Amino acid sequence: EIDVSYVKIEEVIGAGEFGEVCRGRLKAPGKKESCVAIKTLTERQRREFLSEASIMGQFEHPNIIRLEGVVTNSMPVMILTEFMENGALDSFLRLNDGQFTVIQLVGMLRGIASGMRYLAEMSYVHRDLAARNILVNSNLVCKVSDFGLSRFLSSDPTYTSSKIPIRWTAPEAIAFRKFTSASDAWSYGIVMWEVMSFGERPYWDMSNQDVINAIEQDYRLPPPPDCPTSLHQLMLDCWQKDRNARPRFPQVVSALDKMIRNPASLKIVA
Repeated sequence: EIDVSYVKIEEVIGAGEFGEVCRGRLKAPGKKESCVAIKTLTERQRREFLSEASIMGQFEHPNIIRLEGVVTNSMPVMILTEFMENGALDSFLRLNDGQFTVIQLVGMLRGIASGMRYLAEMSYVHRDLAARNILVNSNLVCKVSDFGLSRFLSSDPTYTSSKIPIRWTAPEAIAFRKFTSASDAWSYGIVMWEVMSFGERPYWDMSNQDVINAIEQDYRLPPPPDCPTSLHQLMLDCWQKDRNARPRFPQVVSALDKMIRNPASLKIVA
């Protein structure tokens, strides 16, 4: 797809599954030089690495990381995507602790929910939705990234797994490997708490076993400081023990839109 002569690699920005993640340049003829993220690279791992580019290529949405192309016929094999100037959402919010308003954070979560509404519509289950896997650009637009664990799902559509993020995963997905859009809805609830608390670790320093024990006790994360009750209530809906009681991603987008429509409901805090 992309010839190496147009690619230039810069500093390492992250550590992927199959290798490094770098910042860089893409100067294709007939277009200006653009900022890109370069993902670099077992024979089965080559199929799994290129499968992520195969998935990304099928997507077209403002809240899903855009693929620029791939370096196929050359070495090293590289996947090129749009560059996200501010990187991971959790680390960005920890660094800018208390530097954004409620409506800005709601815009971020509304973006994530639209991207996730798109993924469910395309019959895909993410299974790795966390703030660290959400990327931020210069204009503060949030996009779903890392489709490595993403799987293609009539009746009750479930993906049953054989590397599970415990504190971001629904009970029935940990306990019975049952992955559905409802288990992604649970993950989104956690992302909402991570966003409203400016990158606080879900369940603090609690070990993974303490987290599994807390969820069985019916304990749910409290509203982060200055978090509107309506946003915490929406988190509690995502965290319903019964996967079927959780809201669907179009219902999540509409609940957030109602809060944007009436900014006085966000002023209500506990």
